[PDB]
Amino acid sequence: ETNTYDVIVVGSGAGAMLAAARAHDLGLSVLVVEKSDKYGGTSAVSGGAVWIPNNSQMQIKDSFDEALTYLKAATQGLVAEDRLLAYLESAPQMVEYINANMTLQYFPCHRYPDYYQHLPGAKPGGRTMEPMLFDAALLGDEFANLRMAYTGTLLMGKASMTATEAHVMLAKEPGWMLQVIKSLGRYYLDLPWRLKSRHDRKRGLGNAMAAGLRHALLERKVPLWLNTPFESLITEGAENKRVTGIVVKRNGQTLQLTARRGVVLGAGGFERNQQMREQYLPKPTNAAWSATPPHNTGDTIRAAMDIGARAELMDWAWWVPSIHVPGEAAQTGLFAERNLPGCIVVNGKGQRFINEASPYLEFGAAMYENHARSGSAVPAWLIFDGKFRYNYPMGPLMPGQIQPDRKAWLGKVYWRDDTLEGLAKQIGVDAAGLKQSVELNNQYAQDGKDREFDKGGNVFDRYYGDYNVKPNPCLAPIGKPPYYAMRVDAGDIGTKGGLLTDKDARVLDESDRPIEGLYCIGNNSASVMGKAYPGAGGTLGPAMTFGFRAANHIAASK
Ligand SMILES: Cc1cc2nc3c(=O)[nH]c(=O)nc-3n(C[C@H](O)[C@H](O)[C@H](O)COP(=O)(O)OP(=O)(O)OC[C@H]3O[C@@H](n4cnc5c(N)ncnc54)[C@H](O)[C@@H]3O)c2cc1C
Ligand SMILES: C[C@]12C=CC(=O)C=C1CC[C@@H]1[C@@H]2CC[C@]2(C)C(=O)CC[C@@H]12
Ligand code: NA
Repeated sequence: ETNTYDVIVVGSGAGAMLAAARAHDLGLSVLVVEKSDKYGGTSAVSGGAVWIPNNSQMQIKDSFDEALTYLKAATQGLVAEDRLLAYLESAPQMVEYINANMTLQYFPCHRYPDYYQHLPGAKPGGRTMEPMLFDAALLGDEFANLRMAYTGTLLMGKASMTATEAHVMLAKEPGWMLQVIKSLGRYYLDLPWRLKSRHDRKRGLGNAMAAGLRHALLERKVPLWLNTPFESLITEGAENKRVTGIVVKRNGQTLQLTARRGVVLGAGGFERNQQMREQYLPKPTNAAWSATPPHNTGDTIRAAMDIGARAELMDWAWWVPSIHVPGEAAQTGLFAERNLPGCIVVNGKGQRFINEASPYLEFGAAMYENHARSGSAVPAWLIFDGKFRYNYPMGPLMPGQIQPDRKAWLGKVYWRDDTLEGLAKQIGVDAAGLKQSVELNNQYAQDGKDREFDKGGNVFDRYYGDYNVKPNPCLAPIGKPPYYAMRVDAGDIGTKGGLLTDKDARVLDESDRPIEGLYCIGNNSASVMGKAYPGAGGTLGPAMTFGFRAANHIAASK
């Protein structure tokens, strides 16, 4: 009895907690189990963005058929069409469900373009959605167990912002000053709270998402067991195995839990399991290069494959160029700052090989593609001058105008030299190649055309360029000492492949037969996006949308 529920959800990422709230609202008894001491997983440390074509809040026109054209073009037949149809059907319904039934609120990023402007059915903004700032005081004592935002996602490492509120500051648009004042203002004047916590009471981005979903579970009294890792599946049947529960380790020993209706695997990927990386991912591969929290070690993937579940796309990760920070367990991803004018990426021959403004997935893939030719692109090198340094952030580096060079970071987070030849030698890059790449950059910046990789050639690239810089907001000269290098690792925000599912998130065996009772969502599952990333929110949109469809399918089963 007391270890029996209709639905057991493994993991407390956004997909898992959404599925839990939805299953509850459809009249099912739910338990959530979380491996770690914190709820929210990678979701909590993310931008919290979801990619929702044809959402109700768009300021421009969109349609199911345009969104399907775009997804068919982006996924290149790797994904069952009925899963693409199901995503486009349910993604808007999942966000309307959040907005009508939770304190958490999503709204569109109106100016945030889809990542593939060259594909048919692309939109110039509005499909990407993000959370309103969320009031952590509504969590009471459960605030203590939230996986906390990386301090880089906060203003002066203190004040929570939305991507909308932020973007103004990174692009250097007019009014950014009042925003800084409004944000840090709110924080310091938050007095009853300032006295019990140095954390902003207001959470943004993935922290708003994870706080808001935790709050939804609290209102519904859905139990969430922390420090309670999944270990294995319970099955019945001689001929076709059905999943009837799980074994967890709870208060330090094994406990058998029964799921009458279904088990939802939302435990994330295997990015933190070096053996699984070496088994499946391209070499060289290193878990240390990941931007994720510590735990996604493929625990549910192994257990499901043990009972006949099929896996796909296991050779793909959600790549991001990433930066080692001393003392920090995760590397910092470079999501936006590469689009800024005056920085170039080179291999060990000092040659460019990628549009520096490339979406991060394609950037990672291009590092592996050039590494196979050159032998020196994983890691690769980011180069910029003292004007870039003064003006712009770059992962853990804040603009030099507000933060001077840290001695403890020299040769660890950045290399610095009075000359380009001097810098090249410190980082093992061909000086003549790097000089050639800088000379070409300076020519490109003059007439605003990158003749090799077309940096700034579309509205996605220019979104994170500098508004003030013309003709191309992504291109500026490199010529004012000192010169800086940063080591760009082939990082990730999770693995992309996983258990094969159908349109209702049911796990499929090697014969495409559903494993009765077993669902799988998020990076635990093979990506509905194939080898692509359609726009900001292309991992969390799918996690939450298939979580919604899983709960719906379980309830519709009676
Ligand atoms: C800085 C950053 C920004 C990002 N921004 C975005 C963005 O805005 N939008 C977007 O779409 N993607 C974004 N991503 C990627 C995104 O965060 C992930 O792809 C997504 O969170 C994966 O969700 P998930 O639910 O599969 O896993 P997670 O969110 O990581 O949740 C999995 C949970 O399962 C738990 N777990 C693991 N093993 C077990 C076990 N054995 N038993 C029980 N629990 C277990 C984990 O501890 C964890 O809490 C970002 C990533 C980072 C690092
Ligand atoms: C690019 C990104 C990541 C993956 C994804 O798919 C969706 C987003 C959108 C929000 C940004 C986030 C990364 C972190 C950013 C740059 C911030 O610190 C402020 C806005 C965030
Ligand atoms: Na934390």
